Amino acid sequence: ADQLLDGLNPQQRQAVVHEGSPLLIVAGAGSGKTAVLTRRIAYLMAARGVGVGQILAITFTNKAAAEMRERVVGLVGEKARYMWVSTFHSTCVRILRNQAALIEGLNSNFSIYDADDSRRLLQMVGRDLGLDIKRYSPRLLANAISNLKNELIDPHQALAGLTEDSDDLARAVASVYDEYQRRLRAANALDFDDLIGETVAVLQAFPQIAQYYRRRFRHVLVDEYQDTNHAQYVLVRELVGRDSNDGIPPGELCVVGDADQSIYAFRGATIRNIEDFERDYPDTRTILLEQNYRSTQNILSAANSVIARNAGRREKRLWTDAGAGELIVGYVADNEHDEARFVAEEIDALAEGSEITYNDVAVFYRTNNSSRSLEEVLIRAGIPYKVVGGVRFYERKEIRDIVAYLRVLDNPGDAVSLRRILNTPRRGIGDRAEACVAVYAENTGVGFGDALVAAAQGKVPMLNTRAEKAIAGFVEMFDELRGRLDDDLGELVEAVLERTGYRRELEASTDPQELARLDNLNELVSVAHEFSTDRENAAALGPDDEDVPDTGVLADFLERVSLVADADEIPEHGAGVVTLMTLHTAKGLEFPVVFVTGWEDGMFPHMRALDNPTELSEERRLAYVGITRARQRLYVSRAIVRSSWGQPMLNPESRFLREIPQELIDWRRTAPKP
DNA sequence: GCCCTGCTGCCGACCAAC
DNA sequence: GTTGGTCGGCAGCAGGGCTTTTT
Repeated sequence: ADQLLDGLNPQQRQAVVHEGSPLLIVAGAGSGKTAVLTRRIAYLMAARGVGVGQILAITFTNKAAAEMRERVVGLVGEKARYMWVSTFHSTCVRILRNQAALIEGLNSNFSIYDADDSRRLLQMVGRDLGLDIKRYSPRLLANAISNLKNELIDPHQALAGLTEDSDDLARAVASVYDEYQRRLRAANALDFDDLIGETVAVLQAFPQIAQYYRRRFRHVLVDEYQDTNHAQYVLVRELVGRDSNDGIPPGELCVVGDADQSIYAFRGATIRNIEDFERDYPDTRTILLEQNYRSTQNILSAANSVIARNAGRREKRLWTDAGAGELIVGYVADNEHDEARFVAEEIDALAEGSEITYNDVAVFYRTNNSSRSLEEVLIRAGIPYKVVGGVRFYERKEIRDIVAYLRVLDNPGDAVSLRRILNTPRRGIGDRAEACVAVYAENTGVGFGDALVAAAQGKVPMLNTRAEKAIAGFVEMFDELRGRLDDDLGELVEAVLERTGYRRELEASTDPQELARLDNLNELVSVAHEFSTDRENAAALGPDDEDVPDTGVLADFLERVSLVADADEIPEHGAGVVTLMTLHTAKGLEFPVVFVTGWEDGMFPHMRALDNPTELSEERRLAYVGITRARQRLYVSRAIVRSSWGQPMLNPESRFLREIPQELIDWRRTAPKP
């Protein structure tokens, strides 16, 4: 354990395993590993008898956590897996299950809004107040609402901003924020910003949770601190600065990243955070590290060119020992489809012999010409194609529907699924899920919310006093709710499938897109039971796996059944299939060898950022991060002609390219005739 | 090039009162 | 006996309508 603790750079030292001394990396390479990885972090975290209730890390989406798990189990052999790096929400929920209803009346079963719920939020904000679907863009309305939640401010301030701070922009943002805050109070819905705000509130107001979070978490893992929001920095300063004995500097420090890698400001990332870190963290030990031991000298030259080429870049110089290999080879093409053809042909000629087969080599694009091009040339090549956030996945329904039924199983507070179908002209159509959903008490003298909500043919005279619009509502979920409130999960789901006949409404009925839904709910039942292969979720994959059940608290079961988002299985060595994925799915993922089809002046410089100056700097730093997160062999290409849906747009080789020396941005070594 | 998507909508018992 | 409005579904039907990115 103590035989591999010196030799090279501090880069992966203050990233992986075992040493002392405080931490603030001014990012260099992160390449050298031999004893490097072995020599800072677990020892830093455990230096003061610091355990899981005393350790916390930062993840927005836990893909970065999974990647560091992989790195540690590979080059270290296990340490990270049992150690507490999952998310804020892990500890937040595990202690809010005990002390959540004590703050703002938000019971320990506080609900959480989601991405499809976010889209329906945009729609209902546009169509709820005196607004339209696009007058004030509800997308940016919710974005500013989240920004306000991070800043932890009431809508009243920006409402009074009329003639004080603004005239209609901030006033309207505060208006929609007030409407959504009333909705939150009526619904007890939370999100990441709401969770961190509740955590801060239960620190300040509630004593023992303060002594737990603020003082126990004197050791915290921080990676890529650039995106740390002000609420996030306030929380982390609470956990570290507000030690058990105040007046001393913040607890033992573990913060890494690169501040001028701000690429997600339009996602919500803060810009500098360095001097913001330093004054509330007097223990700030900046480590100006510039060595390198596995990345190449060509990557070094590109990094040192872009470290000063980017004006909004804290010029942290870097030096590399390894030779100048893998000049960044591009490929200029006069068509995106032809570009993808050439790139896939070269990939087939170079890799699919015995190595690099199916997963990692990917192209991140924002003009969807690469979408059709790459998949089409992969199928033409005969190799499969992988798409994670490409095309044909937004205007296609039934995924919102399946997650809607899952949420209804979790919480029957879904009414847009009922709004989808409309029962009676001007009586139970577009009104019975818009008016009475508010007041199931006095909309029309409603005695029971589901009373007149029953087909008059198959009527229930016992309860037909008054209901939604005193006519209708298509009783579809009340039977499921009363079934759920009565039986155990297995017979519940089976009864929803067959007794209520809804999965029989999917299987037997065929006129709508129903059989696909039958398959989807068969998959749902498989998920609720043991169906995954060679991998088990803790001691109980499905919610009913009582072979050795753990954590009878409903929180862990609910999260492990409700966080089914995406997956990937074919291993790293099998990277040949060009994955068609967006930058917002790979926010924390790196790949060894990549072809980038179409790096050109107008696309990777964001079309939005083509005219947006702050986002122009954001995407310049995005080019920076995409370049610097590679390891040995990163390559690009150019596609001059890009035919978008509206009108085709064209670019030459990008300004970010020519910023790097043209020899460094090659286009002739690893892109020859295939 | 579907596409949300409310409007049409047209039967089908309500429901009692006639 | 005696029946027509009005309480009730899931689906046709056109009807303008649409960046890329949309935390």
